[PDB]
Amino acid sequence: AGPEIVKLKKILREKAVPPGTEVPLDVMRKGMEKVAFKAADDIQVEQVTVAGCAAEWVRAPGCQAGKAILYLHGGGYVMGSINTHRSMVGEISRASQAAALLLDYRLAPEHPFPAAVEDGVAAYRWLLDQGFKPQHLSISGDSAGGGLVLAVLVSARDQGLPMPASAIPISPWADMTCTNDSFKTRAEADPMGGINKMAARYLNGADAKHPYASPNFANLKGLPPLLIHVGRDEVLLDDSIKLDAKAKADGVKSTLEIWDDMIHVWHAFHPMLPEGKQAIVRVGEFMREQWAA
Repeated sequence: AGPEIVKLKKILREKAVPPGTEVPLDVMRKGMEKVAFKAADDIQVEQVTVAGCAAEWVRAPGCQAGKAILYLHGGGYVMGSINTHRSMVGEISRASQAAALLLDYRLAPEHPFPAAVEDGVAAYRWLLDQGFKPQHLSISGDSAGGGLVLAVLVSARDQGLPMPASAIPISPWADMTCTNDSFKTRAEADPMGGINKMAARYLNGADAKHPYASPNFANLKGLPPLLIHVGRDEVLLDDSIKLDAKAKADGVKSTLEIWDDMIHVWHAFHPMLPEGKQAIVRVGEFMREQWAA
C-alpha cells in the first residue's frame, strides 16, 4: 500500500458524512460539483448537443482524428455531470489518444430508468451517424456509468446497432439488487443504505433484475472485448467478478483487473494518486490495443 492511498483513505474517512445520515439529493449534487477536480489546462473542450442532451467533446493533446469514446459518467444515476467528470475523462482522452464524447444523460429521480440507457444508445447512434466507424469507437464509464456502458451495449445490440471495438467499465455498478457478498465482505476497507436509495430512485418500481438496469443479468453475447477495472477495497468488487464470469460464459473477451488496495473509481484521484494515473494510462492502452487489432 503506497503512501498516497493510505493518506487519501484517511482524508476520505475524515471528510465523510456519518454512517446513516441522509443527505438530500440537491446537497449531494452541489457537493459533488463543488469538489470536482479541474481538468488539466491542455484539455480542450467543445460544447455540443447530442440526442437532446448537453455533451462536451473532450480532447487532450495528441488525439487521432476519427477515433472517439462515448463516455458515461458515474453518480448512482442521480448525480454527476459533464463538470464532475471532465478531469478524469480528459486524462482518459490523453491516454487513448482519442477525443471523448462526454454525455450529460438524463438523471433520476426526474428522469427514471430507462432514460439514462435511452440517452446512451442514442448518443452512440449519434456517433455512428456522424460517421465514426464502430471499429474506431469505444464506450467507457465509471460506477453507475460502468453499468450503463454495458446496458448501452445490450440495448444497442438488441436494436441492431454494430458493436464498438471495445468497452471499459470502471468500478461498474451492474446489479441494482445490491445483494453481493462484497457489500459485507469489503465494507470496512471501502472508505467511500445510500446506494439503495439510488437504486430505488433510478428504478422507480422497475424490476431490479431488468437487463438494462442490472446488466449482470443480461445476455452479453456478442459484446466487444471488455476491460473491467475494480478496486480490491470496494463494496462493488463482486459486481465486477460476476460481470467477468457472465462475459466469459457469454463468449465475450473479458479482462478483469482487481487492483490491490484501491477504492471506488480511484482513477478519479489521479492528481494525487499514482495508481489513479496508472489505471488511466492502462485504459488508454487497452483502447489503443483494441483499435490496432
